[PDB]
Amino acid sequence: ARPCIPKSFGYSSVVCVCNATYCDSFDPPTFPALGTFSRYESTRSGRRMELSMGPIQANHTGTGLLLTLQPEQKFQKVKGFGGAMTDAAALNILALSPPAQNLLLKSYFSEEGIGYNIIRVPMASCDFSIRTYTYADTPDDFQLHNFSLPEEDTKLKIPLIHRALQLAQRPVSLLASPWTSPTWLKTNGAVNGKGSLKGQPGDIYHQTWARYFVKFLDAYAEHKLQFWAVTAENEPSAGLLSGYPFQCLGFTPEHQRDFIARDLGPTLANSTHHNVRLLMLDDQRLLLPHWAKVVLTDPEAAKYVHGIAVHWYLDFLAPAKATLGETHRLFPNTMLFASEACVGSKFWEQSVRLGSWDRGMQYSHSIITNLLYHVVGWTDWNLALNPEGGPNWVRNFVDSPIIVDITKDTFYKQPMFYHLGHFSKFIPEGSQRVGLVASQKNDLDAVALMHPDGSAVVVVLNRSSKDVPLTIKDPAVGFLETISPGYSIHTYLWHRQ
Ligand SMILES: *[C@@H]1O[C@H](CO)[C@@H](O[C@@H]2O[C@H](CO)[C@@H](O)[C@H](O)[C@H]2NC(C)=O)[C@H](O)[C@H]1NC(C)=O
Ligand SMILES: *[C@@H]1O[C@H](CO)[C@@H](O)[C@H](O)[C@H]1NC(C)=O
Ligand SMILES: *[C@@H]1[C@H](O)[C@@H](O)[C@H](O)[C@@H](CN[N+]#N)[C@H]1O
Repeated sequence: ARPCIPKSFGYSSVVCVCNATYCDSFDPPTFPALGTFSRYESTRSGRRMELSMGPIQANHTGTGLLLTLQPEQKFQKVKGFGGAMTDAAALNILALSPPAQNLLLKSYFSEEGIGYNIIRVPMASCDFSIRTYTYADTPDDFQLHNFSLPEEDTKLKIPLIHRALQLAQRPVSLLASPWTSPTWLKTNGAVNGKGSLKGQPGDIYHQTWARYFVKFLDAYAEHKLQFWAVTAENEPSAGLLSGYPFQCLGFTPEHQRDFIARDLGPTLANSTHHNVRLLMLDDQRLLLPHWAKVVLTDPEAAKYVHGIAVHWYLDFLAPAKATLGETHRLFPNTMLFASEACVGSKFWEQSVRLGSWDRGMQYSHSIITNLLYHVVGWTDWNLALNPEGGPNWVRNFVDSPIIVDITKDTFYKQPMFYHLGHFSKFIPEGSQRVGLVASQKNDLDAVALMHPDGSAVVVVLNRSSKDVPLTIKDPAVGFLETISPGYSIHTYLWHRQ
């Protein structure tokens, strides 16, 4: 293990400072002996995923908070956790010296870090790019004879994805999302603003756009990268808005439905990439369940849709049950997956707030709410940004768990990094959420899961200032007596036999 080198930037908590020769890292994962539990703790006061162990007690008495495991109450199985390899993320990472690059990638993807097993890949340019480009900018190239990956893919994104996959012990899943089509496929002839595909589903514009997906997957496959899934479009609602400032492609739910049924579904199904999953929506959960009903009550569309991708704007609030809950109830066999989450969105908020414990708590609160409402995965936005929260060609700056200081050959691991880690490191793919009931009203957020091997994991977040004594009951083993300190997050792990 190497501990956090803490640094204050004058906000509520510290960042952990990493450079070419030093980064905080875990010892190789270990199992707690039966009758004992493992605790990982992070606190505003400065603890960063610190490991301790205690006994599981056969007996318990008290009037104190009891969380009871309900291991026979089984919910969703987990796909995984990770973040986005944007042009901005890749340019920042590759601006560090090679040894520093390796420590940053190890922080995210290694068992010595937090075990990310998802990477979201933009299909060409987004706002977290330093120029606008698509893979097919030659006007009216319906055959896509001038389709090609620029340097952003071949020199920045692809080599970093190879290196991330080399460092991971878990199999990593790639998720691809487009922001814009070529401008000659669009009613407005521009990468941004209000505009959809020209013509009607089934026509040459719609078929060229579907074939563009296959050309993307073919080009990544020539670089020995295979995708788990694609989304039908990043934030299709954005391209319906007049003056939308960055790359978008407008679809109504009806247009997405007919595009999937007539073009994208059949085209992927007839390709060598037929095993790639398609996720619909990839947008705000306020659009649910209406968007899911429009698309999935048409069997010609539904037979191609594996899942519903959702976006979180953490600065803002929204109701989970009415959106994620009702959607699961209508379409229980169509997985919900959180594909994008960001903080620092509002006009009056600093883009990057180095050492913000509040933004850490926003991430962990959001992941717990998602896991409590059937969501199988949770994908951060940019893996790394600069201290301004860029680069970003429209100055749409936001925060990132890792901030790169190129002038210092340094990177800072924010509280958000550790809040994400409390989930990503300890909830492997195939983990199943199970029931967890409180004996009394309490200020804590918690969720329980069982690993594929039958072991238990519980995450407990305390967003209050008050220490909360509590016991976790598992009927198979006994009682974990513990305390949730104010402004803390804990992960608890134990074997059940
Ligand atoms: C990278 O960070 C490490 C850890 O903070 C720095 O190593 C420390 O260097 C100082 C000053 O030389 C010593 O007082 C400490 O004993 C070192 N700590 C450890 C844990 O080794 C290192 O100097 C930094 N590298 C650069 C180029 O700034
Ligand atoms: C399209 O690609 C071909 C073959 O690489 C090339 O000769 C041609 O000039 C390209 N056209 C444009 C407009 O780039
Ligand atoms: C999600 C969106 O797809 C992405 O382009 C954007 O940068 C973030 C944060 N800011 N904004 N707008 C999300 O919207």
